[PDB]
Amino acid sequence: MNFPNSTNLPRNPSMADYEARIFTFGTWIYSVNKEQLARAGFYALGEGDKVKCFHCGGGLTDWKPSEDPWEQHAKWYPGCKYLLEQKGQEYINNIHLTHSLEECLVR
Ligand SMILES: C[C@@H]1CN(CC(=O)N2CC(C)(C)c3ccc(Cl)cc32)CC[NH2+]1
Ligand SMILES: [Zn+2]
Repeated sequence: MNFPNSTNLPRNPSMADYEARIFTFGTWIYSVNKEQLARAGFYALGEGDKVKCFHCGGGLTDWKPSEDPWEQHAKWYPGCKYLLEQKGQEYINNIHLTHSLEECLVR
């Protein structure tokens, strides 16, 4: 799927600005909020609700209403330096602990 970028350098520097990312969405009908997505580092690919992080390059798709941009970012791309910068490690840990412990109660 292409390896995640874990350096301090963004994979897509043209999408480093909040403003730049916001334009990629256009009119956006999806359950998940475009400004929250842009804030969490994501820009739209024009492939349904598929987004990529400007920094790690990590892709996310098929957004349910209960799925948070930042939480998903941490879930699937925990090495992302943008994520670490914006949210910090104690946020990242709680959210991993949370999804792991969720992946117990159902079974
Ligand atoms: C918002 C959530 C995202 N979920 C995971 C997802 O969408 N993944 C995780 C994976 C690393 C396999 C991946 C690779 C490329 C793309 Cl484009 C997406 C995804 C699915 C439910 N909705
Ligand atoms: Zn990222």
